[PDB]
Amino acid sequence: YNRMKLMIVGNTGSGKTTLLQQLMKTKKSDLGMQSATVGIDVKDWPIQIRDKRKRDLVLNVWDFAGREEFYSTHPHFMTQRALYLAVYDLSKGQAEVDAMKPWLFNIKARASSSPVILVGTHLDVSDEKQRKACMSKITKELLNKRGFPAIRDYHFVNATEESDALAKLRKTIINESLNFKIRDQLVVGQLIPD
Ligand SMILES: Nc1nc2c(ncn2[C@@H]2O[C@H](COP(=O)(O)OP(=O)(O)O)[C@@H](O)[C@H]2O)c(=O)[nH]1
Repeated sequence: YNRMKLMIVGNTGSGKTTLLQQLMKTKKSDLGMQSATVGIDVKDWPIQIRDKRKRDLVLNVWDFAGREEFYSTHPHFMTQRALYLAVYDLSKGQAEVDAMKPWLFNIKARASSSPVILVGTHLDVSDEKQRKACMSKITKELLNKRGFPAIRDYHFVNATEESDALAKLRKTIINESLNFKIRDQLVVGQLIPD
């Protein structure tokens, strides 16, 4: 079972599908313009982990928008068994990123031991000063008294076309999805009889 279980903290307009279509990418005259909504779904995406076996690990993340539509049930999907992704753009990185605190705390309430990584999508939405304005605020409020740890990492991406920033996104995923284990867990990709 070479699959990682995950959940997203973000909302419509951040750009998660924008990133994904250039990760979990297809052919010509298929993928197009992006939109957003709220409901419950999930997406399966391979991670290029090893130089001799790149195709061996896959992410499976639950997709929903950070609205009361999911938030009211969100506390019941919480577990150390899930890894978390956070997706905001580079304007939101300063202005709205903050929106996930009530979600992060539901995660915390069960386990804050599992990592969360924040990606700043739509890098080009903001200028260098604003991008730094986001970064320089986010990375200062990360750790606290009540048990919420600092984010494990962060990355900024231009997501609408083929992109090296997505390659960097992937590199980040490769490391965290490889380095993180829940106790000395059997690697999920092992002979585990369901
Ligand atoms: N052109 C452009 N659109 C973006 C970008 N990032 C975010 N958006 C928009 O944000 C929306 C995607 O929202 P999403 O994060 O996937 O929310 P979800 O429906 O809850 O998963 C789409 O309308 C995208 O066009 C970007 O890189 N540039």
